This record gives sequence, structure tokens and C-alpha cells, in this order.
Amino acid sequence: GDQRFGDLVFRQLAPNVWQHTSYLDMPGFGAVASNGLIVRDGGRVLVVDTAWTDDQTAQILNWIKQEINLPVALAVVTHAHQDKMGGMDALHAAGIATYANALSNQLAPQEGMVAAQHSLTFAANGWVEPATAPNFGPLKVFYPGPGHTSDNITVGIDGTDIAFGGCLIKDSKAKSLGNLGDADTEHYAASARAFGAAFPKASMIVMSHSAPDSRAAITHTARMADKLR
Ligand SMILES: C[C@H](CS)C(=O)N1CCC(C(N)=O)CC1
Ligand SMILES: [Zn+2]
Ligand SMILES: [Zn+2]
Repeated sequence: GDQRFGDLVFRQLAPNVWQHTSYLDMPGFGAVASNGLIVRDGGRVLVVDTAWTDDQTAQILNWIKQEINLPVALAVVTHAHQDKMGGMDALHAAGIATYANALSNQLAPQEGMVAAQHSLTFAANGWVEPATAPNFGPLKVFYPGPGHTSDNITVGIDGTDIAFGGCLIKDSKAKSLGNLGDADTEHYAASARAFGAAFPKASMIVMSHSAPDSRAAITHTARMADKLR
């Protein structure tokens, strides 16, 4: 099922949704997979997260050209770490409009990232302010609160059973919450549960560092974060 395309992997999740996977060596972790999404919305394509590097991100765009052959209207990136924003320059070189949490754009320079062109802001309840996410189509963007990072955001795909937790959510058999160096241990558990409650009918939970899982990924991630506070 999985399509190897250069050094990346692509997996169809639904008629209009694919997971992109790219890898980077991290001493002490091995070659770490990071997952994002590609969504076809009618005559255009929407991307969630870059790959780790510009070169890998250009390869995502090459795959889109070969397998979908429609323009990429925008990309939204889910926090200011390299696995999610490392390929911003490749998107900009391709003329793609890019979006991130305002706080991700604020943090990007100190994190070694290039900021997105546009900043999303969020209501007190976590839902994106709609005027900051124009033309997002089926992408429903939700800020669950600080957790994996202060800026992490999540995305549901209307018309599917899919919600993307990014690096906030780990799989239902995961053993650790991963990189906690920028995390908010006090609010993580609540933020994970807020993601689940924002997308209550999503039965396929996509995440950055594990293959797609059931909603038990949310309950398990929350149950592990419950131990952090
Ligand atoms: C660069 C990314 C940003 S989230 C990172 O810190 N990682 C990769 C995932 C790894 C894991 N197994 O969770 C933890 C270390
Ligand atoms: Zn991260
Ligand atoms: Zn990550």
C-alpha cells in the first residue's frame, strides 16, 4: 500500500487524503519518521506540515505533481519544530501560501525555522478565527492548549473520519510522550483531551511519529500525560 517515492513514503488514507512521511537521523533516536497530510479539495491541494528539509518538501511537491497534478493552494504547519516547519523555504520557492499559529511564526527564528507567511489566531475556545484561515476548505484548525509545545495546533478534515494531532498525540501503545523539552507538562493532558473533544467523531487519528491509530491514541496519550502533573 505504501508508496516509496525517493526517500519519502506516501500512504492513501481516504479518497482525497494521503499521509506524507519523511525521515531524519537524530543521534540517540535513529532515523525518525515524521508524518503530515495532503488533502485534495476539488481542483486544489492542501498540505499539512512540511517534511524535515527543503529537499524533502520539494519531493512532496513532486509527488503531488505526479499523483494528483493540481495546484497546491496552501500549507498549514502545526508547530515550530523542524519536522513540521523545516521545509518552509521549499513551499515559498514554489509560490505556496503558508499558514501557522501566530505563536509558531513568532518562535520560528529562535527555533531555526523560517516563519510562515500568514498567522492564524484562535478564539478563547481554541477554534481558529475564520478570517485568519481563508480558503481552508475542509481543514478545521483547532488550538487545544499548550502541550507538546506552547504553539501546537491540530487539524480535522471535514468529510472524513480523520483528525491530525501532530506531535501532541502518540499512538495507543506508545511508551513515552517523546520530546518534552518545549512541553507544558501541567496542561498537556487537558490539551490532549481537548483535541479529542474538538473532533469527537474522528475515528482515524493521524500523528507525527506513529502510524494512524484509533481514538485510543487520544485516551492513551491523555492517560500518559495525566502522570506528568
Ligand atoms: C525534532 C522532533 C520535534 S517534535 C523531536 O524532537 N523528536 C522527533 C520525534 C521523537 C519521538 N520519538 O517522539 C522525539 C524527538
Ligand atoms: Zn515538536
Ligand atoms: Zn515531532
